[PDB]
Amino acid sequence: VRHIAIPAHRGLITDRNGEPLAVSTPVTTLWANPKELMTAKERWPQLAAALGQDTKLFADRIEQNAEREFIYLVRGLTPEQGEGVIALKVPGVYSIEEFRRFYPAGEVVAHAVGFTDVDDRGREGIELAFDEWLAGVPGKRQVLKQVTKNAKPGKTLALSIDLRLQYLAHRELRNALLENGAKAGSLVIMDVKTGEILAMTNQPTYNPNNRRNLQPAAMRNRAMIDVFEPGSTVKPFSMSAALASGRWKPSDIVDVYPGTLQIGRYTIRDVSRNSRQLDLTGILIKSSNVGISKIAFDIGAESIYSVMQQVGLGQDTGLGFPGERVGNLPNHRKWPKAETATLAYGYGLSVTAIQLAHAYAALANDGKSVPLSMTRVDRVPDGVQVISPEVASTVQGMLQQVVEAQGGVFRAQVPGYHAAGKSGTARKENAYRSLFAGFAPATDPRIAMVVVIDEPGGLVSAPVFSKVMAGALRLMNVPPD
Repeated sequence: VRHIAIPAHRGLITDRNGEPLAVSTPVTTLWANPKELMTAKERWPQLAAALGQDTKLFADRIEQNAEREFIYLVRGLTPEQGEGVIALKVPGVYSIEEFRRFYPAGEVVAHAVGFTDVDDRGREGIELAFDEWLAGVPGKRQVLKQVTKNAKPGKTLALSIDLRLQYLAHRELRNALLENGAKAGSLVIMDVKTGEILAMTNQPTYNPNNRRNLQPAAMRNRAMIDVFEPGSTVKPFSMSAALASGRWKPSDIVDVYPGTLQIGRYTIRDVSRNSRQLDLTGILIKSSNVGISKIAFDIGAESIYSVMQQVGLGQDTGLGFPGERVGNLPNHRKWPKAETATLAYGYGLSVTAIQLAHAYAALANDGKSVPLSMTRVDRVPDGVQVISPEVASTVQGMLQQVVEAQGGVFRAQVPGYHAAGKSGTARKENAYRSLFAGFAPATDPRIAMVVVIDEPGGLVSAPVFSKVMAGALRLMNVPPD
């Protein structure tokens, strides 16, 4: 008396609307006891041909494994072509009825969903992260040579992803990469109220249904793994600290002439050096490093560091995904002028696109952080007031200006709505990405979005934000403001 395991039916993964994303398909896997196959050697050429395997290679295998009384032959034939071997009716041949995964949306949602190994086990994305929920429990059968235990099936998992926004994201980031001859990219879309990831796309992608001759670059979940210095896209957090210090208001002026600022041996340089007096909105529109450095010297790094930590920058996302990088929000006891400045204009830390989008979500959600979710959120968690509604509101208005105002990013305007956001030029020898981070509608935000384009500056990312946001808001029947 022995025991064979009854494979469990892996739980169905859907998008937030119940569109199937990963499905357990019936297949049949064929084993054999050589000892018994040794008695029908005249059948081998027919068996081999019907397993695709070559005649002499096939007979080599069985002959050497003659001593053994178990080996697989082939895993994962269709049940229909699989019966075609049992239709040969050959002694020594018995069949296991297995499942394997189909991914109906294929490459569109490859990274978010991931895929299973040969054993039907999670290897990437959600498939790994929710392996235990999805796998269920093998059953157990006594083989003589009854059923000890029923197999319990994995449970259905409804992702936060909206496949319509995913299709849109995937298409538009694809277009943009070829339009800009760029190597790679990420686009994250978040529900600012619920912390739901509505879309996550990386280029290059792959077909999880056909992982033959798969490049490791294609498999990289960039949105969750690539870390970079966010540059100007974290200046709104530096400004949130400035406006919470009690020492700054939006109409305050900073003199950024002559576009450089000596701090001892170090020289802070602005990307454009055609300014003297700028208001706090101007500092953002111009992305003046001198502007934001001077404010930071006045309020202290501690206050900036604290806002940045509270919106999740360089923090664990709690998403439990396989390769997730955390980045680095570095701390000091004493913040010298150099480190204070570089933190404030966003070279003093490294983050993932998902972290940036989460931070933008907090700001867009009138300053309330909500934990990230890759699963459909039915009951919104309370989440944390990390920036005051009033400050959040002011910084929203300032970022709407960055998009609208003359001098501003006109290519990020969303036809129909008022959008808010900030471009930046990231640094991963010095690899450079174009970033755009923002939300809409500006006056009543619903959606936060980050666009990353590797080696296409940040006017590159902006038009993508434009077209993807327009679509996402319409698909969500958000009323034009």
